Amino acid sequence: SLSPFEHPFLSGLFGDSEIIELFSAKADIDAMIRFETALAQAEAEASIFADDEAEAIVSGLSEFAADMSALRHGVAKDGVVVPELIRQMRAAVAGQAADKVHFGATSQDVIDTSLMLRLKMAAEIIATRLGHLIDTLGDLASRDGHKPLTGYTRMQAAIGITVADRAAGWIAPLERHLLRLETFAQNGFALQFGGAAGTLEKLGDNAGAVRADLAKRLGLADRPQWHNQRDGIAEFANLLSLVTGTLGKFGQDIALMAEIGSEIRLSGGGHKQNPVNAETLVTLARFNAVQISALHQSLVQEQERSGAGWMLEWLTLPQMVTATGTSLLVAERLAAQIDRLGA
Amino acid sequence: SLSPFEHPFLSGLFGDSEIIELFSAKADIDAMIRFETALAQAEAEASIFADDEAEAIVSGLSEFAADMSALRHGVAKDGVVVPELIRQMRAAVAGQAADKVHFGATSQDVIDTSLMLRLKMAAEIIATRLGHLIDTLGDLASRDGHKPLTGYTRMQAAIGITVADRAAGWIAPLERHLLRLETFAQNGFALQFGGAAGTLEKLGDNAGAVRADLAKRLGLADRPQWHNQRDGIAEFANLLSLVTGTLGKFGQDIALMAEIGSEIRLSNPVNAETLVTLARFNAVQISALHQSLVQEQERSGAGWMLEWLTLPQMVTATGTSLLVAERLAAQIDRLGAD
Amino acid sequence: SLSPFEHPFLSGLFGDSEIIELFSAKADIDAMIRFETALAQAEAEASIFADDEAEAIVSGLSEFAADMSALRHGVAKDGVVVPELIRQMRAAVAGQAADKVHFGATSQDVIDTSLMLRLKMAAEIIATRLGHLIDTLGDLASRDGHKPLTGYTRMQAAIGITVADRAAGWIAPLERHLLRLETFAQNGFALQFGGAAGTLEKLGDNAGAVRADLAKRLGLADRPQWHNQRDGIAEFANLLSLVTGTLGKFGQDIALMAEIGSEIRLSGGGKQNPVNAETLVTLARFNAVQISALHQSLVQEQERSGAGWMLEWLTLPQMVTATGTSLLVAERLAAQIDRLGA
Amino acid sequence: SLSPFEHPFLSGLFGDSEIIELFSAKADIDAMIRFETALAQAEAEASIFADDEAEAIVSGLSEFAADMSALRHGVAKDGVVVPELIRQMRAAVAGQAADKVHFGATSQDVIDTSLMLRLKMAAEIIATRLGHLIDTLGDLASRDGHKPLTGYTRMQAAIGITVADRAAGWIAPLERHLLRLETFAQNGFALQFGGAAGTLEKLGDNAGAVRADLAKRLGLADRPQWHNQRDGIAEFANLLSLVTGTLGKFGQDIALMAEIGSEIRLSGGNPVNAETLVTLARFNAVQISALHQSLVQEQERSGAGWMLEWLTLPQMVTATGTSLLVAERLAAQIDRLGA
Ligand SMILES: [Cl-]
Ligand SMILES: [Cl-]
Ligand SMILES: [Cl-]
Repeated sequence: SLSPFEHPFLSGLFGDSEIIELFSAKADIDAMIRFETALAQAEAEASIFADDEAEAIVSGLSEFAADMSALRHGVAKDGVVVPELIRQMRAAVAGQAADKVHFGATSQDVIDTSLMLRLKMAAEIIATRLGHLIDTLGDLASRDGHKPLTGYTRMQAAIGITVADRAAGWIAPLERHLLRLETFAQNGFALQFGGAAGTLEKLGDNAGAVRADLAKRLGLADRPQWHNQRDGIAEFANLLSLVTGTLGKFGQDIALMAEIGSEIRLSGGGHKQNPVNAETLVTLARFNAVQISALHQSLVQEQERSGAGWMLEWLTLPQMVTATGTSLLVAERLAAQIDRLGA
Repeated sequence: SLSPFEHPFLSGLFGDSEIIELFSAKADIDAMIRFETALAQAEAEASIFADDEAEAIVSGLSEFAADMSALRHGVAKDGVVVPELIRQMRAAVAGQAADKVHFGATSQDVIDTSLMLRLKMAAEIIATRLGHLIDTLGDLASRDGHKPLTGYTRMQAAIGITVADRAAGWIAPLERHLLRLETFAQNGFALQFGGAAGTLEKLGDNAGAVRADLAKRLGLADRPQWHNQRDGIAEFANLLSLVTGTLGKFGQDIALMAEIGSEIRLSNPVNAETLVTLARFNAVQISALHQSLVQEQERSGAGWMLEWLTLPQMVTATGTSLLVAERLAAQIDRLGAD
Repeated sequence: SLSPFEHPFLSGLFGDSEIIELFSAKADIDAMIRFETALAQAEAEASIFADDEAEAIVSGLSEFAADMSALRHGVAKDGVVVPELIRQMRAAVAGQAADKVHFGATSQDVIDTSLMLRLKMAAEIIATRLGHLIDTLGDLASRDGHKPLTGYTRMQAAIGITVADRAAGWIAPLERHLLRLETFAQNGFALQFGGAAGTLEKLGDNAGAVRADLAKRLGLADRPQWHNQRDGIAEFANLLSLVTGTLGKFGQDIALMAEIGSEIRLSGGGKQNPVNAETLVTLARFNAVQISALHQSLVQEQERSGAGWMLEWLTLPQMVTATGTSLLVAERLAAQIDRLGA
Repeated sequence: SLSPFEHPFLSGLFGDSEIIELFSAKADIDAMIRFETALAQAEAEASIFADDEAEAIVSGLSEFAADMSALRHGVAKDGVVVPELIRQMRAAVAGQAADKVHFGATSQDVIDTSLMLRLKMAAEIIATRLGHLIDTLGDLASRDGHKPLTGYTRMQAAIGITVADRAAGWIAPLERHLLRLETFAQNGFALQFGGAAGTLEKLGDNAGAVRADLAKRLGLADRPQWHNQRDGIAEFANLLSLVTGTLGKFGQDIALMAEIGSEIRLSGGNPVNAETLVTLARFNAVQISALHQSLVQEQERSGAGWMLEWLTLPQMVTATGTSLLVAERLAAQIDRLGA
């Protein structure tokens, strides 16, 4: 496979099944079933059609099963999944409430909302891991903290510090990242619902009521459509890379200390002690410091909708969040190997 | 010169002398003067030395202009300005208070504080012009926004919208970036005060007091030393690219509108293209301040210096873009069909 | 899945199973086996051990089946496939010939050489499609080259041009890229044979002779080891982004021509979105981001750097894949263009 | 100033006045003058107009000085220097021969040609220096390359290698870049001459011959216009970065041998140069992406793509100039390698 993150043997190191299944094709589809189920619900709520009309759709989709073979033909002809998906969803709905699934929505609405739902789940996992790592890193500090360390400034031997002083550089920003993450989790995971041209034209002055209700049913923030406004994505991608950068600084520190060898002991048995995990921390930092540029180039999205900037997001964002989760997984592993800090 | 922002003729497009003066040698020097004046006052307040010793530093460095040749030759000897700067700074203070300048401080303290101080002025200017352009664009939205527009999704003509619909996409994210900038400027501009190896080993228990009071006097946040913690710099740089990126979308919309040419009137759209340019510039440059997150040990020259090479041009590109978008808005005689 | 190239549905636009198969574990292992077979042959040729011992290493590996699950645990602990891979390869060899596999070689030697063998097969596929695309675009440029276009400069109408005039900007850079690819293929796909810390300390004075034999046997180039020297990788990745940039320039032109919609006729019934056209711009921008990672990994410190080296693992296959997809997508695009010009 | 390469104090570390001089406004205006001079001559020679007219243009421009203030104003008005420049250049020329200056040519023709003119001189200084450094690192190696080193693989102590071993990862990639720059310098620096939309439509049938002669006088390659074909720039940008990236590897190693401090010795008055090389390497590795994002230049001219090269490329060549200067300072400090 292309990415080490999913590779049959390289995921020995780079793996993260938990994060990666959020970006599985079944996970994506299931959120698009949840979008189309809630949209009918919200429209019945806001008097666009009746309730036994919405129930007809809701239990049609109940258990819907996608034909992955025809969906792939769907992105062949269309560039996009949703025409084919909707086409099958309608065939899954008895009567002529079938005509009314997807009403008022566009392909970007459902795709980006799906993305948002799963980014939300992904950030929860990341936060929990971040909290747990801060604690792990704190446990090291409370064990070895008063022990002396030789300072190193601009690649030279500096005056003596302590273990807790150097470890303040590992823990303190991770703590700030956890704060940034939880601030973002309030507003950031948003309903995408703009319709064909971003004006919700199939709903008139009922657009507001539908958007609010559909957002509530999906556990997502209500803000008006953001088809070309990719700031939120970019901002998110920045904290994903913020996390990898700090962890990479910690990895580089651990590797350096191992090469000098006098003030760290690593473990594995009860022996080569290659700081592979430490090195992999640097690699993941550098990867995400590259990928963040994709997400920023993708702020320039012309007109009402832009495939060129939107697809660059598809190419790159999932690997950024996976870089972040794997860096958390790898750092937690490196810390378990650190048996002594200090002289 | 290498950069079109500062270039003797290319500045007619890319210039922004107001944001650039903030990165001059003189504005850096003056901010470093404000660091050591105030550091002396903070330590006098703390009771480390006396009080006429601080008063000597404060007024000794009141008329201070530095020999730049020697400064350059000092970074040519050291890699870093401050050991020579401090030498001249010491020669202007009479008596034993000359010994006390820079006490407890390192080079990274004075360099990073100076930067934060000038970045804060930079961010105010930026915040103002951003607030202004929201009003300028909002004006065009209420002047012209009743008018029909051919909508365009994925490079094909779609259903009709109005000017007010498309204007929303330019305005709304800018009001988000004002909000993001105002959130950041509460305490994103920090004092750097760590000492040689980030432990303020010269101050003892008094480290706490001095650091709070030195931050107080400079209008900077009191966050514990962040020599190898550059998370906030990267966050700040992200904001800088957020604005350029939104204005780049706006430049792109105006360029496409000019090319089709039946739903805009402009008084050829050089300004619109430059918005796309500056957007992609900063979108590249954001990478540099993320590769500089990996700052090894207690001080990395490698990571730190990459910030000297990239950060000003991020801020200037945001400044300039804010200037250029305003010139573009003034060019717009009409949005919408006839 | 994570990349759209490999994704269960999105592959229907971003997919390229032919190029991607060259990055699958099965094809990677098969290159590694190939390296280890030829290594054994080359040492016994310079007479480091016996021939029917090397011949035991040949035929032992001929039926070899990897424990995929144990290979995984192998990089979990070691960080690299090879110590375990070699351990499974010794299980595949009967007799004291099993002591002689991977003699003189290091972990990076097998990995980098395995990549080089595979990059060679990708580049021959890329170069093949490139030449055919130039030929297809050349047929667009002959059908409609006489018809006039409105010139556009700096997002404004300029003077009249012809279709041939604007087609030259799609075709001429591709012909130059084809030439760049053929040139690179002569030396650029090297052997990696350095040993534990680059100097082939096991081999002694048989160093150069064995490396030459190993290079000839595997159809790669006889250069000294380049554990910490990644300039050829960077130079190749630049080529990958050069192709995508130009095809991006192509796809953007077609996208505008479709928006204005008077000087083009696109076909099928796929509305009528220029999806393939936009995709071309996307892939161009992708590789244009990625190329910087390959450049960040030029700084590989000391005798071997895990940090620099693993960054290449993360990013490089997606560069070759994007370039390969770009050629497919451009080919599909041009097959939808029925008329350029008024 | 915005960049440390030009900075009143920081250029004590990052300065290259000799590379930076090629990017000055004066040295640019000089190049563009040469373009219009050579254009008029090439047009007289291809019989587009008469000798007497071409000579009036030559002698007008021979004592021509530019109004910088009005040029500044001119790009504020037009987005580009040339219209004002050409307007100023017509005033230098007497008679109706003034109408002929700039004939057939467009703003990008004179701008990109000028870039190409100065980049060729950048690349000659860079090649020369690169050859000289290759020598210094070789003098360094054969002085000390019998002395053993502790090898280091993936940040752990490995077996014994010698000083010459490690130095091959320094010298052998720089020798390949010298060859790459040599190769590029043959037909890599190209005359840009296409006209309003790239079709040289003013020149009719004489286009090839005007262009060939225009290219010959300016010492640049004759090739068809590349107003939207920026792969020559991209390739040159790759070369720049390749150089700084190898020098970055060199610096990183030197700093690690400095930190360990047992298998090196530095005459100092430590490893600032060593870290600077790493800085310039990760800088160029950043910038290379802009030049690659600039490959997408739409239609017959794209201001947005084109002006990204304006922002980034002068600093890439300067970083490559400075990295070379900086490695040469560092190499002059190393008195011993090995135990
Ligand atoms: Cl220091
Ligand atoms: Cl901070
Ligand atoms: Cl190893």
